[PDB]
Amino acid sequence: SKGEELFTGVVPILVELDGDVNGHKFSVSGEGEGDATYGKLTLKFICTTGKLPVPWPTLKTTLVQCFARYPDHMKQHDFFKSAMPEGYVQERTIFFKDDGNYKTRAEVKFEGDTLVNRIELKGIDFKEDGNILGHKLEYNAISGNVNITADKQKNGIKANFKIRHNIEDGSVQLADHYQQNTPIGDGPVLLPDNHYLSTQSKQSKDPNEKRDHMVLLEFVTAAGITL
Repeated sequence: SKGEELFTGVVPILVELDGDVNGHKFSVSGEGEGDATYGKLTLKFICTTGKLPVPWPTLKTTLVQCFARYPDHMKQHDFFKSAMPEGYVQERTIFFKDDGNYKTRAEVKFEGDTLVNRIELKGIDFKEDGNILGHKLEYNAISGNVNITADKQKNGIKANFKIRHNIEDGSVQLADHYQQNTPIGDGPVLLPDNHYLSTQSKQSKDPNEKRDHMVLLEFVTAAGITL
């Protein structure tokens, strides 16, 4: 709400992720820009440790919902920006049906003029030749609706949603997401009415980038409440 003032132009973004999936340890950095007025994210991500051991599409939801476009008429429901600049902690559990799970903790906050997403990710219980560790995705455009509810006792939000990844054998891999966000600071925040974020992206490669990487263009828009 005064936090929303921090987002009125184009903001630089830095992402840092440390991962361990089934003992396969990796790091990912990301840099780019967000333009919340348009719900627009443009980022490039690099694996800084070598080859990425999981598919990039399974990291996309982990790798800054403060850049959503909230319609004017829904501005009282933007928790994410209201927590800024001190920020929020985002935690998720991602269950890959018939396979392992990711558990994540991200701190999302300003460091000067840069919005930082600092993430820890732990994967356990994966099959070594399942769809994730065996890189069997027909990694495809990922879109869908993030269903948000208020969580009063934690002064934050919860959210849930499903991602369906298409697999080379014609099957789909379900990834069921459960999310909680809690402010880092003590200021009041906006506790929203039930709504969703409509999210879509497109993934590409930088033809000159030798390191394992993902370029991402994403649009995020709050919806569900009419007027």
